[PDB]
Amino acid sequence: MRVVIQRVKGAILSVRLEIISEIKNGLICFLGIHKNDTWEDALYIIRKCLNLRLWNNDNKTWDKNVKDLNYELLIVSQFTLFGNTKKGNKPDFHLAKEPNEALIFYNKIIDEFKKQYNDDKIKIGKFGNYMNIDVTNDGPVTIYIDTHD
Amino acid sequence: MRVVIQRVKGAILSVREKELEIISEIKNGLICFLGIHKNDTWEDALYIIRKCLNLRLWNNDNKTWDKNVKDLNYELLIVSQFTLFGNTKKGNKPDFHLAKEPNEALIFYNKIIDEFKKQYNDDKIKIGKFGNYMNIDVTNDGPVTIYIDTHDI
Repeated sequence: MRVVIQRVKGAILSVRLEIISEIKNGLICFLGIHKNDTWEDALYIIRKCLNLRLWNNDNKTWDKNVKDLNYELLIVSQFTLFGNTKKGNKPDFHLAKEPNEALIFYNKIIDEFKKQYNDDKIKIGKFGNYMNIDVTNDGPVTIYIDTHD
Repeated sequence: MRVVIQRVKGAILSVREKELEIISEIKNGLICFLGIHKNDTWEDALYIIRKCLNLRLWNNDNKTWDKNVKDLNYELLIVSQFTLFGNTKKGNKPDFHLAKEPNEALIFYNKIIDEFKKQYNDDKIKIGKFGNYMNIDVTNDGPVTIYIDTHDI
């Protein structure tokens, strides 16, 4: 899996526009699922989203994680991350896991986010639908992880 | 050189005695979080500018992934993000050692912002305060996120 993590003072997620998700402080995570991802790839991403110290605490920097501060996470499935753009200007999403197997895997990723942190702290979107997300980028702080490293 | 490109309806950048001021605003376009590696050559910058300016990340009436930023007459907001070279292999605390030392990073970033203006419309590129802490409200349009590391290419 690939993931883009941004630190936010809040995010509102709307669909065709109907609001359907909100978070106050915390993390928006754009999670791409690769065609050959093992439940291991999931784990590494979950375990990194939840434990990464991305907030300052008094006079320390990079000290506190999203759990520590009782913050929330908005998880959005983002296949366009496997958009190879190395050859020509038309992104090529061949590496990206197919929408159906994707949805089931992504769901298991949400279950686990809940098991590890908290049922009420994991917010999602509507998988495979056009979404509008207002994101209050705090910093901003963007973290990239490709779990093939 | 690394960039995260998220497609947007608009984005409003603000800096910080106490609370915020909007210094940058774009409507329909791209926001580009641009991290600069310590060993980045100008050719790494060129690929970044090119792809940002040329990738077809917009559907076009009946056709998908077809129109780029300039075709639609759109804007860019170019924000330096060293955190992109945050190394999260080690532990839970990220070390950015691979990022470019902020004094020369700033030199490079402006050269880039020029080249951005040069290679498109110069009045179509907005930025943020290099050094500083920022607040960016972003209407993500999809969302559509695109990652590029020039060191792959």
